[PDB]
Amino acid sequence: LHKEPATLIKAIDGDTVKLMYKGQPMTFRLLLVDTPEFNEKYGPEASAFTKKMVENAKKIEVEFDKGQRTDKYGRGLAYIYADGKMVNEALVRQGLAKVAYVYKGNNTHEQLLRKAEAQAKKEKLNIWS
Ligand SMILES: Cc1cn([C@H]2C[C@H](OP(=O)(O)O)[C@@H](COP(=O)(O)O)O2)c(=O)[nH]c1=O
Ligand SMILES: [Ca+2]
Repeated sequence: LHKEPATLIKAIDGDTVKLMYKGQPMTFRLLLVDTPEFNEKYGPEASAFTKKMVENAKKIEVEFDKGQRTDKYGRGLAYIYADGKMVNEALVRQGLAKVAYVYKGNNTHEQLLRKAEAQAKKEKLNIWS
């Protein structure tokens, strides 16, 4: 996989963020994770976490996987990085996302994220508390 440049437009929630990519505004849905909705428990925490990460980053990068790049809602599907650190993995490691939505064609970092989830779960973090 390869990392591509993008710029933050707006934080949205734990697992969606609005970026400018190849010069076009686009909502991105984070691959392989599921954060609680803002109205659910840990939803506010997940939004705050992703917000700080993308807002504090001097460099945002988008990394598509091998399958479809857009979902049925028009959202881009990618791994998102903030100064080199993967937001998707970071949310899981903190127990603010579950590994989820593992689809056949777009699963490259699956075992990486499950390792992070095992450690968050081991540590009883947030969702796992
Ligand atoms: C993460 C991801 C979600 N989706 C779709 C599946 C779900 O369909 P449904 O809307 O029919 O539930 C929806 C869940 O995303 P959200 O968790 O943002 O709601 O987005 C994909 O198709 N591919 C993906 O890689
Ligand atoms: Ca969600």
